[PDB]
Amino acid sequence: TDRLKGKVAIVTGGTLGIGLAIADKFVEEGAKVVITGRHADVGEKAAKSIGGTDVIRFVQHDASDEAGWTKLFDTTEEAFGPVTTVVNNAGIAVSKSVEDTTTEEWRKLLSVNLDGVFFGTRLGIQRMKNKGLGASIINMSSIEGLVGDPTQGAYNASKGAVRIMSKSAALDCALKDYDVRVNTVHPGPIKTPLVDDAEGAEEFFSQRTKTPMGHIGEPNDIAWICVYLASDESKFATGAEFVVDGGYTAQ
Amino acid sequence: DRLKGKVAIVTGGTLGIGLAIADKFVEEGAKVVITGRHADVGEKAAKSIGGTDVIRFVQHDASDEAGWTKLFDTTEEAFGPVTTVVNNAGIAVSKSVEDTTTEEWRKLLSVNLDGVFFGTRLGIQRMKNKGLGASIINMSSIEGLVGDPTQGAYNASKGAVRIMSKSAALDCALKDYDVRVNTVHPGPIKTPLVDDAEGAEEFFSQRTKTPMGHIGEPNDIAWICVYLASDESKFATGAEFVVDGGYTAQ
Amino acid sequence: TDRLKGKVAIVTGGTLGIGLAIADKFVEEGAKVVITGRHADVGEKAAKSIGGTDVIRFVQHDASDEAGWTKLFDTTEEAFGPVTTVVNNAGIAVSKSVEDTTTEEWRKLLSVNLDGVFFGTRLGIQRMKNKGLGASIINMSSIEGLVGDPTQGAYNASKGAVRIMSKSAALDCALKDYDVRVNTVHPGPIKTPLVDDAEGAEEFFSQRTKTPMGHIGEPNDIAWICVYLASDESKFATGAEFVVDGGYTAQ
Amino acid sequence: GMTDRLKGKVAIVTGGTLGIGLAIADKFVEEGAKVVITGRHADVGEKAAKSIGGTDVIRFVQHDASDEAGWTKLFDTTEEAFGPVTTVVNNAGIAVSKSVEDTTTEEWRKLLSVNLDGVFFGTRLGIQRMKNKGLGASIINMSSIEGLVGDPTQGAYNASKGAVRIMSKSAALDCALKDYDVRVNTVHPGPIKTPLVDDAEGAEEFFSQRTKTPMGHIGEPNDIAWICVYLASDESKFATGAEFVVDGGYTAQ
Ligand SMILES: NC(=O)c1ccc[n+]([C@@H]2O[C@H](COP(=O)([O-])OP(=O)(O)OC[C@H]3O[C@@H](n4cnc5c(N)ncnc54)[C@H](OP(=O)(O)O)[C@@H]3O)[C@@H](O)[C@H]2O)c1
Ligand SMILES: NC(=O)c1ccc[n+]([C@@H]2O[C@H](COP(=O)([O-])OP(=O)(O)OC[C@H]3O[C@@H](n4cnc5c(N)ncnc54)[C@H](OP(=O)(O)O)[C@@H]3O)[C@@H](O)[C@H]2O)c1
Ligand SMILES: NC(=O)c1ccc[n+]([C@@H]2O[C@H](COP(=O)([O-])OP(=O)(O)OC[C@H]3O[C@@H](n4cnc5c(N)ncnc54)[C@H](OP(=O)(O)O)[C@@H]3O)[C@@H](O)[C@H]2O)c1
Ligand SMILES: NC(=O)c1ccc[n+]([C@@H]2O[C@H](COP(=O)([O-])OP(=O)(O)OC[C@H]3O[C@@H](n4cnc5c(N)ncnc54)[C@H](OP(=O)(O)O)[C@@H]3O)[C@@H](O)[C@H]2O)c1
Ligand SMILES: [Mg+2]
Ligand SMILES: [Mg+2]
Repeated sequence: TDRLKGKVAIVTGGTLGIGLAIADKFVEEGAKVVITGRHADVGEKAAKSIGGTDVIRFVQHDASDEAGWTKLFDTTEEAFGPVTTVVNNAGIAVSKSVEDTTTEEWRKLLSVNLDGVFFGTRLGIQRMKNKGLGASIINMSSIEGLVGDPTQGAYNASKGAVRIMSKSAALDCALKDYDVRVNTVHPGPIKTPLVDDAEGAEEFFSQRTKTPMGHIGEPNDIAWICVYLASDESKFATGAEFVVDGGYTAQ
Repeated sequence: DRLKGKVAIVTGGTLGIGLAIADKFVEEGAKVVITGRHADVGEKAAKSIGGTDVIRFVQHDASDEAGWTKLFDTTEEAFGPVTTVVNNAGIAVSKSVEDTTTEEWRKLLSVNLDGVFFGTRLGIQRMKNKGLGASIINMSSIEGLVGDPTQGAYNASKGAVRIMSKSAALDCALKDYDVRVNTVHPGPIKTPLVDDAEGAEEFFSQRTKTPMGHIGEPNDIAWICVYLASDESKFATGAEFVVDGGYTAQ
Repeated sequence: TDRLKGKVAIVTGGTLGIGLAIADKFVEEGAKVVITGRHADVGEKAAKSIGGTDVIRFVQHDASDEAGWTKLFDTTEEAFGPVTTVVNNAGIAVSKSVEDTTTEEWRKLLSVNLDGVFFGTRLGIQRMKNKGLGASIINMSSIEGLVGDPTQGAYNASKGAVRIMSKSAALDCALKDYDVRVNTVHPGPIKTPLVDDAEGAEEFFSQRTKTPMGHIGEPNDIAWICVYLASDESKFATGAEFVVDGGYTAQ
Repeated sequence: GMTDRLKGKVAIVTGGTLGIGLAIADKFVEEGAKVVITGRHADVGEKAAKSIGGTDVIRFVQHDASDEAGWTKLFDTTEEAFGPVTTVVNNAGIAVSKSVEDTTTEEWRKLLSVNLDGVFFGTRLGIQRMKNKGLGASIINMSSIEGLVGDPTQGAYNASKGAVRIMSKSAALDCALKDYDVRVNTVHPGPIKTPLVDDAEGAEEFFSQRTKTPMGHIGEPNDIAWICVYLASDESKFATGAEFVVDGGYTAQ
């Protein structure tokens, strides 16, 4: 009945919001999980809120830190065995149009939202290919990887990059019989610290012209689609886009 | 227990993909009515999954508009109010657009398009505003996303199902109907549809078609339908769920 | 330079709106054109509003009438020579949700919007293949073949069918070296009698939350993308979706 | 038609000295535009410009699209030659034949500096310089079929072209909502016979397979030039935020 029995997952940015719920439901379904974040304070309380060191641990790591990724995999391996699942969830937002984006804002967002996903995906492939683990890489895009937003230009670029880079990775792993799948998840608006800290964002995005359901989602909405994609239930799904958005992109 | 309390109709549930959707729906607590055109096959399919306390066969052609109300009525009497409709019944025709006879055109669309419309329309009418966490799952295909030179009418039917389903999803969402509508897009799946087409599995296992080098199995489509039928997916509507071994990613 | 020199086009529903502008710009660029429509009064006016019978003629033909398609082609070939271009433009709308759509309404719309495009595409391929014509079939879909509309359920079905069926036809023609291309055009809202007759449609579609440009298009907006698709300029374009919609589907 | 379709337009075409960009510049001049082409190598660029016309209609400017400060000089130079810029074709791009697994971090950053940062610099500057001027301005960003589907041996390239695809929609929406009179669209060529393809041994043969390109051959630069003329002209005044795919059927299957 444990849908993730034997799986061991790295969830970047798993200390708040969507990443927190992903790790929560991963542990509930039998996986061992390492959550990462930049603030060690909020991190280990997040992990303790889910369970003990036998099922979940916290490793301080900036997803843009290339070298840290090797240590992150090493640490997770020593803790729970070989890594089977990578959720590249860490990401940041910038409320600027393309016109108004400074080059510093552009580079900073892309180093987390794109370079970090690249680092996790590249290393994930190298470290789990050809081990018969039913391995799965889950890259967090967004509906902003599918449609534009006039005030999120850099974010749009990063999530569109993640969308298609993930298909390249999925195809290579499939053609080479690596036993690694790569898919992208595309949440619509979700009630998280990111949305909560943007004044009026939930009210704006609950407009029926934005989200037809008339409300935004909860972090568990994204957690459950990630459980499906991490499990061997989805052993035929690779290179695909999984959209959980209240109908946002359907109009 | 992921479908606790759900009551599902699965059209074309006696073979292939539909049979596996029924199997896993029962396994997760749903009560299920499967349909098909042949009573022999249907009764054997239903008892192969469980007793009449959890699964039953109803003879119904999905293109039979009048039978759709009877089918809901029969399911409601057995199991209570329907919460879940899987419009899975469909047929194929191996013909290019150029070579498609109008008889073949009309016949395939009457099942693959008209039947999905009948089930979706009736499902909205019978499930809205009842707090059932209702979910309509419309079986499209990768052939609703990309073309196939020798499947012209099938392509037409599956593209229609893809976009019509978004219309329904939006209307239900904007009206607070408590009904979600999504489409599932399988790649090649080992089923009687594929088994009885000589050479098909060998053809579609080519890496230029399916990058995984093999075709899927009916349970690959059952598990995404379980997700879509369950309250776990309460924020998913109007979306396309593609399970295809990488077919459309290249 | 006539960008459609020597072309011979059938434009269904070419007496009003988008079809009328398509025929107008086709003859301006050197094509000979036959436009069809059901009302002979409007249709005769439209032809001579554009040119003489040496460049354009009107044929009364219902696009849903399968037998008339053979005589429409026959009549066009006898008038101007072998057809090189079919734009399947005739179409109707029904303002009903899926839930509210009667089977009568469903069947009427699809008979024109889908069956008619099928009849013209199937016969277009048969009559134009293997003739060195640089043949081009332009099937009029819509943004409603890309996104849903809660109050145009049958219309959504018809335009999604046109979108993907055309890909099948394009692939078959290209793999068999037929020298026929097949593409779909997806207008956003366009000021036409179809839109004018629906009360409030222009105002609804001009909202920025619908069309970001804040206004709807004009028939010439679709005529010019069709000239591109009918001309040999587009000899490498097949199986593709050409979206002219004021940004409607980009958000 | 009887009129120059780009009469009065002033276009910057990055990477306009070879291949697709060279053909865009050539057909732009044919349709009445004044054009500045860029590239990193002045030997190629000066010959490319003269191969199309005199300095009254086309000029070369040496500029690496990844060089942000040079973008300002490039617009200044173009304005001084021809007046206000109306059309920006972000075409400069490079390829790297590596899977995601096999991509070195320096390969990643180098390709994205050109294919992504350069398109961002040109789009941002283009909006700033062309907005609110009544020019019928148009920004054409060169994506690829590889911004629509994956390629197992072009991981960084895929990332860059997916980014260009969606970043362009953001810009199109902002320009439209603000009445800037600037449209932004992406072009998605399939395989095209260019020096880029010519220098990758076996690439044309591979992409000519029917399982890749259903027409059984790859395109030619003029195929992309003509859709760019359409997008640059006022003919396309209602087209923004959209993807224009000219690929021989590659993505239709
Ligand atoms: N919420 C939405 O509406 C929504 C919609 C679509 C997509 N998404 C995507 O979903 C993902 C999660 O978003 P969220 O809304 O849950 O964000 P959130 O509530 O702000 O949480 C982000 C998490 O990522 C961590 N993080 C941020 N930068 C990091 C870095 N450089 N290295 C490592 N960890 C980092 C944060 O921890 P520290 O602050 O301690 O680093 C935090 O745990 C993001 O990729 C976002 O783009 C969100
Ligand atoms: N297999 C694939 O590779 C694949 C891929 C993508 C999508 N799909 C789609 O998935 C669905 C299931 O396909 P499958 O491969 O499982 O097909 P299958 O093995 O041929 O099974 C078809 C099922 O539908 C029933 N059926 C056929 N016509 C019907 C009608 N008019 N009314 C009611 N029931 C009918 C059949 O029972 P009776 O014959 O007794 O009626 C049978 O139970 C179809 O919509 C198909 O288009 C399949
Ligand atoms: N206008 C828009 O906003 C818009 C947007 C996206 C797509 N479209 C599509 O563009 C196409 C043209 O639309 P429009 O707005 O130009 O329409 P319109 O103004 O209503 O004109 C439609 C034309 O088609 C003819 N027609 C209608 N039914 C026909 C039939 N069964 N057989 C032959 N001809 C027929 C009409 O003449 P008779 O009445 O005399 O037959 C008329 O000439 C349609 O496919 C529509 O779905 C329109
Ligand atoms: N060929 C295809 O099949 C194909 C398909 C889809 C998309 N594309 C895209 O189309 C665009 C043009 O490709 P192509 O095949 O024509 O390439 P190409 O034959 O290699 O020509 C590239 C042009 O860009 C210039 N260039 C390269 N790097 C540059 C930089 N950093 N700054 C400024 N200019 C630079 C080159 O000149 P210098 O080297 O002298 O700078 C040359 O003028 C690229 O974005 C490519 O990704 C091509
Ligand atoms: Mg939208
Ligand atoms: Mg493909």
